[PDB]
Amino acid sequence: MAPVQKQFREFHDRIKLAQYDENQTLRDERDAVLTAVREGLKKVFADRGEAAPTFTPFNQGSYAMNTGVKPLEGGEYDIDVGIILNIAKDDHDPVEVKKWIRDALKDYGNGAEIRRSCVTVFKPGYHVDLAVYADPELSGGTLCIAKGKENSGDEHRLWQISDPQGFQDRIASKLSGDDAAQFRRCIRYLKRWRDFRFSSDGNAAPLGIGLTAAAYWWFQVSKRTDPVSQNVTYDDRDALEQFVQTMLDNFHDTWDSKDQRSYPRLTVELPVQPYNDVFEKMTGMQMESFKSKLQALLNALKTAKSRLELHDACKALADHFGSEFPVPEKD
Repeated sequence: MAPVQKQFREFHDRIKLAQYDENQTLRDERDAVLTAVREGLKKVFADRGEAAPTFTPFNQGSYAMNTGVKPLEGGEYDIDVGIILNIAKDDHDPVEVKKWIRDALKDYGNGAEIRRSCVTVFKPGYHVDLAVYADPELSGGTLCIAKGKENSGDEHRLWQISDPQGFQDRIASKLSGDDAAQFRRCIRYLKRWRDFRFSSDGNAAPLGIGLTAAAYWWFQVSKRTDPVSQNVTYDDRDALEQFVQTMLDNFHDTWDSKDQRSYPRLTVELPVQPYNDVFEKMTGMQMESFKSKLQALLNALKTAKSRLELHDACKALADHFGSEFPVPEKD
């Protein structure tokens, strides 16, 4: 294994967080929240003189896809779980259903809160986001998520077609074996870059699902196979360089009439329903800053390639990946 590749693999080992099926602690935190939901629904619906609805849970997010990273010091883990209630979407307002869930989790941890696409519970060190779905069998065979906040108007409270397991399947199935391993490593690298360089203004940070969808569209394996021995070596630095360049190539200067100027915009459609641009909520100014930081990262990947000393190559990378990127002592 080549030197800078060795450094990338060590970096990966430091940032990776084990997926649900390999992480008893995550499974326990998830299951504690789900048990609390069940008990709280018993109580909430007894107070209404009704039988509580049942739900089936399923894993979502980066810990379901084996792309999870550890948070930086002072950050929180983001546990994502979907719950499918045995209800018909046409019988209930979606924010009302989320209110059931929020009330059920009234006293669990540091309280609960209804967000646009989920109900969030808080615990020291992590939060659990519960995406709330209606039963497809009772709702016309489509899986719909409860969108809307308590303050949302009628047009913002909707049951939106969704496909989280299809997205998970697309990410799992794009590649296989060690190719898929490099794909997941590069997603993790960019998530740590995101956490390190978008910490001043978290609301301007690109969503992790947006980085993952971008990788789905544009990541390419970088490896070499020795023609005589068939030994295979991977080159994560080169894979990242090509991927970041392809992302940059897909920015488009977009005129904004209100501001009478252009902003660079990257559109990244989800590859499953509802096929939306994952970055659509980023402002033009946030996109300009995103592009500038991606460019600086690209320049660093290229500079790292041409350094004589491993120390200097790793320093150039740590300037963008943060202090857990290993930097060997200068001679």
